[PDB]
Amino acid sequence: VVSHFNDCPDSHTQFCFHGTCRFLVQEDKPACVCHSGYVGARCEHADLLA
Repeated sequence: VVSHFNDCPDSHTQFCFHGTCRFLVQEDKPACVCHSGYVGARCEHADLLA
């Protein structure tokens, strides 16, 4: 934890689109900070009243 979670290389980690992901390597898992005013697991739905 923290160690191998880094800052996602955004080629594949398109698990999120507009999502500044932390690529949890020990889990092989992208998990995302959706950009300011977006929602979604894939951080693609602008949250209208965003």
